[PDB]
Amino acid sequence: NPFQFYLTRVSGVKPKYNSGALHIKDILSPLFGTLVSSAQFNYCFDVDWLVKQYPPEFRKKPILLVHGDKREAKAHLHAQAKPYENISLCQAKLDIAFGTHHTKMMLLLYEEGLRVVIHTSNLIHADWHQKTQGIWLSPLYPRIADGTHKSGESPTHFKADLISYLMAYNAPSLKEWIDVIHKHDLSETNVYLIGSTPGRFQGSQKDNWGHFRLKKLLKDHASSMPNAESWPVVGQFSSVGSLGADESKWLCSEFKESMLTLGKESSSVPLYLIYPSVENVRTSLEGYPAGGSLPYSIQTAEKQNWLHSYFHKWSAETSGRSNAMPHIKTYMRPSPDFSKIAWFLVTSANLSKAAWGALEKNGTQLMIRSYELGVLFLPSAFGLDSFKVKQKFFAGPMATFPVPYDLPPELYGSKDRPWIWNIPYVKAPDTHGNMWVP
Ligand SMILES: O=C(O)c1cnc2ccccc2c1O
Repeated sequence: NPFQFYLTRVSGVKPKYNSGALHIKDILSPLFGTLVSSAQFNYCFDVDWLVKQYPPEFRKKPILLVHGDKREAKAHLHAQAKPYENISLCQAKLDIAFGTHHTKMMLLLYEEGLRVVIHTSNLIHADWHQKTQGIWLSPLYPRIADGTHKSGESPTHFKADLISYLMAYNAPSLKEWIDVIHKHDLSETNVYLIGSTPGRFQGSQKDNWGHFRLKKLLKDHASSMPNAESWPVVGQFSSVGSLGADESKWLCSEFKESMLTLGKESSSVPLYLIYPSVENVRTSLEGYPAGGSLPYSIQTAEKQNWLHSYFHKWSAETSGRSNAMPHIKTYMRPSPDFSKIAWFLVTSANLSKAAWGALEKNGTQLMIRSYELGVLFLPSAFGLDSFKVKQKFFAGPMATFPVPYDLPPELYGSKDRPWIWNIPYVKAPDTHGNMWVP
């Protein structure tokens, strides 16, 4: 496959559903390269667990943890890492309230080159155990010979765009990694980088991040087809922010408008949102504790009951993962019969203004609170007009894209409710025999 899109291993499915999945131990294995140094961008860390995932012979190589924690949380993280002399930390600045550092990325510097991994999992045991998570693996990028002058750039501008993303941190430990990236040839990259960084962007910077970045890429590198208004938009996520009192405030005005862009020319497009129901969580491999990682609060939800009429159940028979709750986030544009897609995005970004940005100042400024990162698969980047949807995720056709959940998505039933993490569920017990009492 050209796509290099993987799911994480799930404990408890049959081996045919883990063949071609990756555990973190597989990613860090010496088979992938001889590690010299690594950077782990993430949100939540279990440092003891993390060091155990590196091969024994690599466990004292330098590791940089890039995080967003402040005050006592920051103290706790430093305390976790102090036993390990080879671990340094970088606190990403979060100068806008209610922002977080959500980006999940590994930079892996080898003897043989450089690899970039953009994924959706926290660096804790439970995120790699029984959840549906996504991984994009870069090629092995070779070093550019000392004295050679070449750009090392791809047709998707990935090298410049990744450096731009790192420059936004304004951090000395990441200037070191920027210089590493400058020294390597990333020209084989066939995905586009879509990042969010905190700030207020106007003018020439408006298109750099968030949903305006997506819109710009779709305008420039995708084509509109006849009956484009019939091609749905699908969003699939593990948390929802406060989106406003009705759909016109943000979801179906600026967000959907960005996601329905195709081509350069100037809505009733169906919008499917996939988010686990209470019954999805109850009957999951983890049971109700899976809801610990689906943090939709009742305070937020009761302000926007209009939203839930868009919600569809989690179902993933195609990858044997209907009972492995999603922490992956994906967005895509299928054809009306769900047999093709015009593009696919895997990202850390949930369905929130904090992650995707919200227009301010009379439409002239895009304000983003958080760090997020994902990669966009466009048919043009692969010499194609569209992607065929792979019928079984782990089956085997070569330019068919592996969509990890079932299509068409299934609407909530009248008795279903969206998983809301801070109210009790005591009517029916979960797969481990327990109720949920927050
Ligand atoms: O990975 C993330 O982006 C993230 C961020 N905040 C979270 C808050 C509660 C539970 C899970 C969370 C999570 O999984």
